[PDB]
Amino acid sequence: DVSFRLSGADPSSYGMFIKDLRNALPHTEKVYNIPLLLPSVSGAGRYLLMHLFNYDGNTITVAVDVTNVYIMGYLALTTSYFFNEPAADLASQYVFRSARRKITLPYSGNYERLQIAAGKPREKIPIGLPALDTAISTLLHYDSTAAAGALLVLIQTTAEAARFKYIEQQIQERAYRDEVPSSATISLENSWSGLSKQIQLAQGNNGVFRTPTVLVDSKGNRVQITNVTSNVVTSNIQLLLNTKNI
Ligand SMILES: Nc1ccn([C@@H]2O[C@H](CO)[C@@H](O)[C@H]2O)c(=O)n1
Ligand SMILES: *[C@@H]1O[C@H](CO)[C@@H](O)[C@H](O)[C@H]1NC(C)=O
Repeated sequence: DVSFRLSGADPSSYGMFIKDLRNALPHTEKVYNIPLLLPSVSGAGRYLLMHLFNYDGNTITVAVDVTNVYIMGYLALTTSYFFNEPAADLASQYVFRSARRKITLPYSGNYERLQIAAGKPREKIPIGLPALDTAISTLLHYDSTAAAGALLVLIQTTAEAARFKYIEQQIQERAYRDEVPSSATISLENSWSGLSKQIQLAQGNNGVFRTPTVLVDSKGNRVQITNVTSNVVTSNIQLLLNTKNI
């Protein structure tokens, strides 16, 4: 398991949590020095438990699929909550079984569906450590519309930060003041599968992408990523989605 406490949190403690999260994901090899997530894990070992504590010390446990860093569901007191999707239903066979009741959320976990449920795109939803405190608090008691927004915050401040050093740093800058994600942040989130694929394909193609990946940079300008020498590959991305799962 991994844990993060918002009470007393600062950029350093958040950084330690994201390091722990990354290190909790298993891999047998690295591709261009980046951990390659496994094609498959069997049984309960497929799921990592994240214990998150709001400023008041109340807690939820979030279940994360270790092959893709997808959030499956979470436990709040004696109630479990899972996304309305087959992968999450499968997860419910293994985690939070001791919960008194299980609620299936009225949406799947993908960004497009969560934004519809929340009533806004995540371009307009502030993120940061304060927002994460709010998200945890919202998830403690069921409210599906509120939870969609909370989950958009949760996914970005945990999973996406684990995937990209740039996103981790963006949240560290928002340790005491929320701000909507940069255009680059959104770009990286949307390109993780594509980037993971091209980096794996680059092995066997002299480090060259079979298909270029278009990203927005820290400046708001649209760059094109063609090979493993790019900063996105050498410094930014921290985990690769296995091509088996793409
Ligand atoms: N069950 C799920 C499904 C998806 N996701 C996140 O949303 C993105 C897909 O739009 C994915 O890239 C992933 O980050 C999630 O957190 N949990
Ligand atoms: C590889 O990517 C770098 C950085 O984006 C770029 O400068 C260079 O032109 C690319 N090299 C090749 C051979 O495409």
